Formats: sequence, structure tokens, C-alpha cells
Amino acid sequence: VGERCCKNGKRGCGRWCRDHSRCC
Repeated sequence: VGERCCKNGKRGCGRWCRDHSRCC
């Protein structure tokens, strides 16, 4: 999972993206 981060950029930044998304 993690697509929600790149799809939101700064809106996706958060511990979730930090651990589930290499995009923030």
C-alpha cells in the first residue's frame, strides 16, 4: 500500500506514508 501518498504528495505525507510509501 502507499499509492494514497504519491497521489496526494504533501497531502499523503504522514507516518502511514513514511512507513507504507517511499514518496514523502
